[PDB]
Amino acid sequence: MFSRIRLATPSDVPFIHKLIHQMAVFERLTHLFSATESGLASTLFTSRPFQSFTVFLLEVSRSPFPAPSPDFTPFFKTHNLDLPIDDPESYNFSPDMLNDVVVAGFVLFFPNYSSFLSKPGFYIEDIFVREPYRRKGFGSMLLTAVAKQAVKMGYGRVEWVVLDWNVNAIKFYEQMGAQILQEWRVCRLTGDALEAFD
Amino acid sequence: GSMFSRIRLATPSDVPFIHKLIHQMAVFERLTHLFSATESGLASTLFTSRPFQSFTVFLLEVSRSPFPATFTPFFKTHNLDLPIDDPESYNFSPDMLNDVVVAGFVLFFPNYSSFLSKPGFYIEDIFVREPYRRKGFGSMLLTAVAKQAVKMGYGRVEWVVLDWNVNAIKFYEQMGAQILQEWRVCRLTGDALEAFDQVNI
Repeated sequence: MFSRIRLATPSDVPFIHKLIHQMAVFERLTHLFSATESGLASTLFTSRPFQSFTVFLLEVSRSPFPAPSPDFTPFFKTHNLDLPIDDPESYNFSPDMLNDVVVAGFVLFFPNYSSFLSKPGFYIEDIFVREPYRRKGFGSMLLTAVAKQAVKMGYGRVEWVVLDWNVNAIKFYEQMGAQILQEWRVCRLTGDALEAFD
Repeated sequence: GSMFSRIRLATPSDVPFIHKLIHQMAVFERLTHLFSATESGLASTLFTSRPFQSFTVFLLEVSRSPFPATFTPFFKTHNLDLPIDDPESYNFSPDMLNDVVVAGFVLFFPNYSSFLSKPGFYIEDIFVREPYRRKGFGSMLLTAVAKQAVKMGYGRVEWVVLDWNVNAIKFYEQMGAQILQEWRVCRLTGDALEAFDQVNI
């Protein structure tokens, strides 16, 4: 199985929306899933890669790949597996049924900033791999792509959050040399509280 | 004789003042050993997008004379009559023709949820120089970001707080912020980040 990581464009909006759908189902967040295709598409038309909302898509194919910003070329990795992958929804994630290319995952990230370094960084909002393609290295590949891109661009940090009880995730992040800056707490002003500011 | 104040967008000419403000913040926080910010770094990173599309700075400025109309909220400041002891005012004056002094800043940028239709803002820093504190300026800076979010149809404003800073937590709760207690910040930096460049993808 061949794999490639590439920047999403507006034509990828349906796949990204379906990936977020699956993610919301898995994470039990469907009640707050209000993002729309047209909202996503607007953002993808509006956003300069790496300077705003950015998506990398992971695609897989049984045949090799051909090989949207000055600062990027696609990442690649071949795999091996004569295990059948049962993916009956593959058609819903395929930009090309002639060549059997299937979207298997994504990462959504955007720039943050270290005032102390005067350097941008990246914050990873989400990494999602569809269930049939898990435990094959793809999620790690998506994280790697963001890290590599940061280094390429001279960015200072890559950050994200973890659930304080998710010991498996914590250990994984620590193993790759991430630090858990465990005293900070996220604060959020939304809804009527936010609207009160006028 | 009241002090007048305004909040305005930083432009490239403000780079020296932003540098000095971050430096003072590092001094106040006793983290000067971690400060390696440069003017050229600020200049080349802060102004690559239009305001509000990426990194955005609002500056707080004060004057003993009024500001002509050209992001200052509803002007709810106090202690404006008090003498200012500001020996560094010369270092924070954008124009020696006038008596305008830069007194603080907020640095923020868009964030995004996968699930929710609207973007938000994340606030990286709010700092008011010591001589100008307890006049409402810091609250005004936070207010300016919140009102900008409402104006642009953004759904949330976020930041972090230290878990032991009960006074700050109570202040945020008083304005209706929630503390999302389950999350921990993870950070890949330095050699651990650089190590990823060796991965052949």
